[PDB]
Amino acid sequence: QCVKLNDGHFMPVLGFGTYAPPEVPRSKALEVTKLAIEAGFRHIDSAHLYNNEEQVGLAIRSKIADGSVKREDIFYTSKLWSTFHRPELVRPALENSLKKAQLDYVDLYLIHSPMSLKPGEELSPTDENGKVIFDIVDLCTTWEAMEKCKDAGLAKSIGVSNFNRRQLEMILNKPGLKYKPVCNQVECHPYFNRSKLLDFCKSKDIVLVAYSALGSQRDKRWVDPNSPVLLEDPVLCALAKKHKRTPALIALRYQLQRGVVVLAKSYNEQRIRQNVQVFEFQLTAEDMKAIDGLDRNLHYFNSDSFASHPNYPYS
Ligand SMILES: NC(=O)c1ccc[n+]([C@@H]2O[C@H](COP(=O)([O-])OP(=O)(O)OC[C@H]3O[C@@H](n4cnc5c(N)ncnc54)[C@H](OP(=O)(O)O)[C@@H]3O)[C@@H](O)[C@H]2O)c1
Repeated sequence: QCVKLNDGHFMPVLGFGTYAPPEVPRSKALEVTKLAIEAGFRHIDSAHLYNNEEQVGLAIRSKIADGSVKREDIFYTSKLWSTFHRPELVRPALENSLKKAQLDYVDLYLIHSPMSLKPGEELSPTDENGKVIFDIVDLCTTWEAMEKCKDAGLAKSIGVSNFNRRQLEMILNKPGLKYKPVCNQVECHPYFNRSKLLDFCKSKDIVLVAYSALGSQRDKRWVDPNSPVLLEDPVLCALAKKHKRTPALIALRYQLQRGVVVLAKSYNEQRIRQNVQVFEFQLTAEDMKAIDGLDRNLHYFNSDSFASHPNYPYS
């Protein structure tokens, strides 16, 4: 149950989300990534930002060792963090990811974000007044360094995340482009369905990958607590009753039937195993139109530090 990418590799259409807030002990990511594999997730999504690549890497290593899977059965994504956009920092960033995970290669490596930040050992570099220090980088050059990581076999596929159409076009129109981004991983759910972006992405044979597909984790520090709760949506709850499923499964299935590859995070065994049931049922053309009408341009993520960034994608 894969999609063929534009470089000929295959990505599983259902992916496991590994991010958990810092208050959750790091042992949890190891433990739940094993459960995710046990349930049948094969695509696993992490990043340098998440401070869990060692644990996720270990879960994978463990499931290979006990004979459940082979390395080739797992699709593992990491991401280049915005402090490492300068071309000379790209390969070392990857190699560090790979060393932490104890993998020889990632299946996919992404530019996490078009919003470049000051290089250093901060994830969040801030100045004397506590303001985030942006950097200015020509992402066409970051991308060239991404291309070299593919050629070096360190990343089987390369793509982007949190890019808008104009940012995508910059890469696509780049002179002497060797590799198109296979995908653009973006916030995508019935309250922000990204239909226009999706259609553009389809027209360039770029896969849209949905994150916060279940309405985000509603982390107080980035998400307005007054924002509507996606899984409480009446239309989604009603379709959950119709189909004898859950509103999560409605949200995930939605994405699969519109040709979006969809991530789902859960650190609960029960919901991890529930989420693979997305494959067991089908929404009707009308159910899909019902969900289409829920769009409200609601992005769960906010930092008005990041709205001022010249590369802020929602411009
Ligand atoms: N590229 C990017 O910038 C970016 C940004 C954000 C996220 N991501 C990736 O996308 C993944 C998913 O996004 P997300 O972290 O925003 O979370 P999400 O997939 O939208 O899930 C949000 C919440 O839904 C709950 N949930 C999961 N399955 C459920 C079910 N069957 N029924 C009811 N509730 C359920 C989970 O809680 P429990 O854990 O309690 O089950 C989870 O905290 C991330 O972990 C990360 O890998 C990427």
